[PDB]
Amino acid sequence: AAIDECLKNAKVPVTARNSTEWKTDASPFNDRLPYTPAAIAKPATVEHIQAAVLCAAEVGVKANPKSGGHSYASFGLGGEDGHLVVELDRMYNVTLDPETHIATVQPGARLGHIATVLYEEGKRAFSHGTCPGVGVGGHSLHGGFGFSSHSHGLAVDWITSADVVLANGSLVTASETENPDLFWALRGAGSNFGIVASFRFKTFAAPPNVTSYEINLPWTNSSNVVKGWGALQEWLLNGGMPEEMNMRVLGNAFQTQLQGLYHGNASALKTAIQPLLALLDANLSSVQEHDWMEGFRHYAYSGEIDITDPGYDQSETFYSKSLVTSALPPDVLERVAEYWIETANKVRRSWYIIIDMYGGPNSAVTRVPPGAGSYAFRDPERHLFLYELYDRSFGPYPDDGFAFLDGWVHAFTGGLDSSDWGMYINYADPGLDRAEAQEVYYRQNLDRLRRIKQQLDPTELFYYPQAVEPAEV
Ligand SMILES: *Cc1cc2c(nc3c(=O)[nH]c(=O)nc-3n2C[C@H](O)[C@H](O)[C@H](O)COP(=O)(O)OP(=O)(O)OC[C@H]2O[C@@H](n3cnc4c(N)ncnc43)[C@H](O)[C@@H]2O)c(*)c1C
Ligand SMILES: *[C@@H]1O[C@H](CO)[C@@H](O[C@@H]2O[C@H](CO)[C@@H](O)[C@H](O)[C@H]2NC(C)=O)[C@H](O)[C@H]1NC(C)=O
Ligand SMILES: *[C@@H]1O[C@H](CO)[C@@H](O[C@@H]2O[C@H](CO)[C@@H](O)[C@H](O)[C@H]2NC(C)=O)[C@H](O)[C@H]1NC(C)=O
Ligand SMILES: O[C@@H]1[C@@H](O)[C@H](O[C@@H]2CO[C@@H](O)[C@H](O)[C@H]2O)OC[C@H]1O
Ligand SMILES: O[C@@H]1[C@@H](O)[C@H](O[C@@H]2CO[C@@H](O)[C@H](O)[C@H]2O)OC[C@H]1O
Ligand SMILES: O[C@@H]1[C@@H](O)[C@H](O[C@@H]2CO[C@@H](O)[C@H](O)[C@H]2O)OC[C@H]1O
Ligand SMILES: O[C@@H]1[C@@H](O)[C@H](O[C@@H]2CO[C@@H](O)[C@H](O)[C@H]2O)OC[C@H]1O
Ligand SMILES: *[C@@H]1O[C@H](CO)[C@@H](O)[C@H](O)[C@H]1NC(C)=O
Ligand SMILES: *[C@@H]1O[C@H](CO)[C@@H](O)[C@H](O)[C@H]1NC(C)=O
Ligand SMILES: *[C@@H]1O[C@H](CO)[C@@H](O)[C@H](O)[C@H]1NC(C)=O
Repeated sequence: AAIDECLKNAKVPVTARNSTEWKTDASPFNDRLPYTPAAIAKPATVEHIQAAVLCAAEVGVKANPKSGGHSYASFGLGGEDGHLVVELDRMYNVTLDPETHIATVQPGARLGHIATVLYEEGKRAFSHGTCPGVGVGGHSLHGGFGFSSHSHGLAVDWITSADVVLANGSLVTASETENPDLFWALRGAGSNFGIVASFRFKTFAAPPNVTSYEINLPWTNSSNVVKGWGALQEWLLNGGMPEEMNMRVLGNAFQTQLQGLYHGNASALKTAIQPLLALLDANLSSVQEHDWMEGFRHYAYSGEIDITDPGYDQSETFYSKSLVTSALPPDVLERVAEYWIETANKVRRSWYIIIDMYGGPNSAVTRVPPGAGSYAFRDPERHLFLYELYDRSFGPYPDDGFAFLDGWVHAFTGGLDSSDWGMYINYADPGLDRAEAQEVYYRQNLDRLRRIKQQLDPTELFYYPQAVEPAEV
């Protein structure tokens, strides 16, 4: 087709439809949501990215970058058939400057590869998610929360500059001192404004020891969930969680526990966690001290860490939702608990819920000021918890299945004003319509996002079904 001929004349490397690599390059992370691209460009340099983008514009097709391919809605594939996919995973180099400790990171580098290189070359790190296969591109441009985030913030907070290919093929560098509107827009909503062709990340010195630990929670009936969560949120909101502690609740039908990573040794952790243990009447278990990389591996849930192979093919079949909330009133705690116990525990599919200890007085995430970036959830009281709800099938996903997580999310949102909750596009939920998605993902920052969108991509070349809409002028 025309897109194929344009890419060829422009000397852009591609994955041919009839090749062996098509299957790998086109395949989603979420097997529930395959899409068939118009074509797959396979850039080795920013020049190829520019030329691919220009081809999409000249020919009249939409284009989307795919970095790690982990979008829960397959938005890296375009979220529908027939987009040019700019597959970035042949571009994964990570360079660490010994002087400034700034990392130059190509946009197809996956988190495990990044973590490995930064640690091996200078014992450095930045704050990012668990999950070695996740691409830096989607992850860092929309937030990025992991077991260093209470201590050090979101992945997006470590970006110091980015080189961007715009919808008309122009190159720009965005930073605090250059294209500041674009830099603001990238840092929360970056899928909408161009293809980032190179990132520069600041780093921190990796702690020599981290300590993983667990606290089992007796959340086997509704009253125990309510009292336990009510205590936990009061503890967090009143500054109980020290900077060095990073923690979440992981629940499934068969066990509920706090899981943590403490940036320090085991004796220091025991001292730091004692107040919470006394409040919950609970005990520590599985206390394990690690070096920095073993700490990462511990929560990776993956055999491979330093992943760079273009053959990468990890995939699951699922539906997922997210939330960001304040502390929850007990009426909401009761509804959420009843749903958990009476409904979720009886669902005959693998599911889990993660409640990250996200905000409160000591969180680095919510110390970032309200105007710093488009990422919407920075209030240390109002943005207290971040949630992942995940519903996974081993066969085909049942078409009536969506009601399960939908009902659970309703148990929260029915009792919270829209100023006290949002959603998180790193757990992209294609059940939301486009208007709803923009509002819940970006909240108070949507209007300015829409204005920048009209300025930078008025034709919506980077369209996907939950993309920011350009403002009308
Ligand atoms: C599969 C998976 C996802 C995880 C895991 N663990 C996480 C964690 O511990 N914390 C988190 O905050 N998130 C976790 N996630 C979710 C991922 O963070 C999100 O799913 C990321 O958005 C995935 O990023 P990536 O792998 O790059 O996904 P893509 O599908 O390629 O892209 C998503 C989105 O971003 C746009 N995009 C990619 N690359 C670019 C560039 N270079 N420029 C602009 N826009 C870009 C895509 O077009 C698409 O819209 C653990 C697991 C197992
Ligand atoms: C990423 O880094 C490596 C260097 O480690 C680059 O490797 C060079 O690749 C070119 C061909 O592209 C060869 O001529 C050189 O011999 C390679 N050098 C080494 C040391 O192997 C690679 O090109 C870079 N990749 C990207 C996508 O930029
Ligand atoms: C490519 O798009 C960019 C961004 O929209 C254009 O740059 C803008 O041009 C307008 C009009 O001249 C200026 O007022 C803006 O300040 C520019 N923005 C930036 C970020 O520099 C650019 O003109 C476009 N190029 C072409 C050929 O269409
Ligand atoms: O087997 C499950 C893991 O696959 C799951 O992995 C989670 C993926 O989403 C990320 O945001 C989480 O950090 C990560 O733990 O963890 C739970 C486990 O049951
Ligand atoms: O910051 C808050 C602390 O003040 C609180 O500490 C407890 C206060 O009550 C006393 O009985 C206990 O000795 C002490 O641990 O813990 C919660 C935290 O958010
Ligand atoms: O394409 C999928 C949609 O069909 C799905 O829509 C949901 C179906 O079940 C209804 O009860 C829900 O209200 C509705 O949102 O959402 C997921 C998407 O991938
Ligand atoms: O005005 C914009 C429309 O042009 C855009 O239409 C999309 C174009 O790509 C097609 O594959 C989609 O199906 C179609 O919806 O929709 C968004 C709107 O802002
Ligand atoms: C603490 O860190 C060092 C390297 O920083 C590591 O080799 C050692 O095994 C760690 N200690 C424990 C108890 O795991
Ligand atoms: C919930 O379970 C606990 C045991 O952990 C029990 O003491 C309590 O009475 C139970 N409450 C109800 C209402 O079933
Ligand atoms: C644990 O950490 C503290 C500082 O937080 C340090 O003084 C102490 O020596 C450490 N313990 C061990 C066994 O290294």
